[PDB]
This record gives sequence, structure tokens and C-alpha cells, in this order.
Amino acid sequence: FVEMVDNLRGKSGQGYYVEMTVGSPPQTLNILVDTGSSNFAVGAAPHPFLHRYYQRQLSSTYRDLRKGVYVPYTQGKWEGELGTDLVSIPHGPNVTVRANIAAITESDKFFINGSNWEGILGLAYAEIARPDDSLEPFFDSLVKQTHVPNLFSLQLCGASEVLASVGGSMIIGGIDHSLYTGSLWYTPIRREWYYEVIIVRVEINGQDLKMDCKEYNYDKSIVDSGTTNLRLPKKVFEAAVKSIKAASSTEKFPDGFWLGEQLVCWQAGTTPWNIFPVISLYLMGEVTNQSFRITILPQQYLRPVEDVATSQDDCYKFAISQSSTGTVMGAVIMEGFYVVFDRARKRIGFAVSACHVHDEFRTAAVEGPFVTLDMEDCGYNIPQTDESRSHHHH
Ligand SMILES: O=C(O[C@H]1CCSc2ccc(Br)cc21)[C@H]1C[C@]2(CN1)C(=O)Nc1ccccc12
Ligand SMILES: [Zn+2]
Ligand SMILES: [Zn+2]
Repeated sequence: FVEMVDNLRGKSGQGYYVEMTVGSPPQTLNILVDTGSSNFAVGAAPHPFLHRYYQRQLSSTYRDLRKGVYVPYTQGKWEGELGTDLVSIPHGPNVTVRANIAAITESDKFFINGSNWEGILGLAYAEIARPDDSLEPFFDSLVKQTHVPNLFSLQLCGASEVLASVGGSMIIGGIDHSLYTGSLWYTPIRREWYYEVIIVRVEINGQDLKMDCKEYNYDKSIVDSGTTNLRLPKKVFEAAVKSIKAASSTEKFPDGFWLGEQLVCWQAGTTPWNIFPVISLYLMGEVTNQSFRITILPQQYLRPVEDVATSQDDCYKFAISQSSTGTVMGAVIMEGFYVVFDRARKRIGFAVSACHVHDEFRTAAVEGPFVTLDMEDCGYNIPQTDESRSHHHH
């Protein structure tokens, strides 16, 4: 796995991407690593924000599936044409896979100026593949066509005219022990669609938010490398911000800061980290009534952004924000942690990342077990629509 270490790059807040080739001869593209979706789709026509794109007609190994695909997210949408081609990851396993590729022909609010990526690698399960769950996702094909074990793991690492470069590692087919310290702890995948998990408790500097735990997973809780923020359901967000405000209250920031839409600054080197609390999410353990906590620092959730104007200051954006589609454990959370996507055993592992950003007094932590007698059910059950209900799955 030494050859897959540091195989991710990107810009702070605009996605981690891995180099991939599609086609014969191979066409190199930079592809967003995204565990919140299940499609492999690449830019396939010119776009203001794209340096380059997939040219189907130039690949002798392309096959057109003669079928269209459309995916709107809450933010971002793309469509294109389905097909298959030969795909490899140069800084990945030494294999070539024939995979489904969606060749994006239109899009809105999908590509990001300056991000340097030209498509997306959805690494979540077939159930949220578009246009339906019969479109085999990339990782499924990789595992079916090769010897690669059904597991990958992500080490995302944190960090004046451009945003900060970031770096990471996607270890395809296992677990590199140099990327974490201490214990690896697993939380069960509730269901194989998103990487859906259950949060059973939240503390801010050790104070329990004391909400009904279903609130934390309303309407789900997912791990998503392709989301920058820790995003929280309305009610949890509001309680969380009220608590972080209270701890930090020696500093009186603008509304726009807490809305994640404005920077706040201190003289270089003088940021009063100590006034911002740590946040602990307790995740369901593998054993009934057990849980473990992951503890992130303000270093993770206060995101560095250099000011052109006050480039002499350390400035930060608030990278916790509100959600209407459940808790999203985004790059904020993930940057604390080496995260193991153990599809084979239907679980997700967390250990303290060997590259997480911390200080002299606090570290990001993964700690357990913690026990609960008569642990209620903290899962939410999403209302089933007639659309969803009507689909057959043969
Ligand atoms: O979480 C994700 O998609 C979810 C969002 C909830 S709506 C929905 C509906 C269907 C499917 Br399939 C997934 C999702 C992916 C896509 C992502 C970030 N990760 C995003 O949301 N916009 C965006 C924009 C650019 C890149 C990545 C992303
Ligand atoms: Zn049928
Ligand atoms: Zn099905």
C-alpha cells in the first residue's frame, strides 16, 4: 500500500480527488473521491470550469450503453450518457477494470472553479446508483473483476492567492497501519446504500446535548468524503452552535461566521483554540449497548482560509452547518481520522489519523467502549414514497 499513500490531492473545501485513467489509449482525469454516491461520472464536454474532459470517441475500448442518466443533489446536478470503458488508478492497485462510466454532457453547480477535478467516483452502494441499482458501481466491478478485497480506507489530511493544497490517501483493498495510531473501532453499517451509521450521543466539551438520539440521525447519518462540513439536522445544529457560542463567548463573531459564510481572524500564531470546545459523537458499537466516541478539535471544524487583505492574520471559516437530509460526517470529521470502509463486514472503522492537525493540549480521539443499559433505538425510518415502493428489484 506504499504506492497508494498520498494518492489524493485537492484544494481546501473543494474535494479530494484521485488520478484515474479511462479509455484506450488512457485519458487521464482527476476524479472526486465521494462516499455519498455510487456513480462513476466524468466531464465529457467542454465547460468553463474544466481544463479537460473524457472524449468517448477517442477510446477504442469505449462501449455506448445507449441510455441516459441524471442525478440531482441538494446542491449540484449533472446528466450524461452511460457506457463502459477500461478504467485504472495509476496510484492504486495494479489492475484494469471495465466499469460503467456516465459521460457528463450537461451540469449545474456541480463542477467547482479551481477545484481541479473533472468527475466523481461514487464509492457507496448500488442502491443509490442512478438511474437504478442495476447500474453496477465502480468498486463493485473492481472487486468482481479482480482479486481486490472488498474494502477501502481513507486518510484525509487537513493543512495567499489560492486556497491551501490538501493531501490524503485512499488505500484500495485494505488497511495501512502507518496511517493511524492506537485502536481501530468499528461502527455497524445500518444499511448498504449510503454509508449509513447511527449516532447515539453528542457532547460538546463533555456536556451532553441531551436530545432524543433519533434527532441525531434524522433522517440519516452518513459518512461522506465528498462533503466538506460536518452537517447536522436543523435541531442538532442549533443546539450545537448555542453550545459552541457559549464556550467561545469571549469572542463576539458576526452572524455570518456561524452561518459558515464569513471568516474570522487573529494575528498570525495567536488563535485562542482553547476557547473552542471539542465535539464528541458517540457511534453505535458492534456490540449491543456499546458505543465509542470520536472527538474532533476546533482545528478540524474551524477551516483555514488565507485572507488576501489580511494575509498577516490566521483566518478561519466555520465548517459546521445545517442539513435537511440528515447528519453528514464530512471532510471535517474525516480529517481527524483514518476511516476504514469495511464493506466485507458491513462496518466502518475509525482510528486517530497519523496526520490530523492538533495542538499541545488536545488531540482528536477515538475512545471506547461506553455502555448503555436499555439503549433505545436511535435510528430514524424514512417515510416510504409510492415511487420508491413501486420499483421492482429483480
Ligand atoms: O452526498 C452526496 O450526494 C447526496 C446529497 C444529498 S441529495 C443526493 C441525491 C442522490 C444521491 Br446518489 C446523492 C445525494 C454526494 C454528492 C455531493 C457530495 N456528496 C453533493 O451532495 N453535491 C455535490 C456536488 C458536487 C460534487 C459532489 C456532491
Ligand atoms: Zn417485476
Ligand atoms: Zn434492487
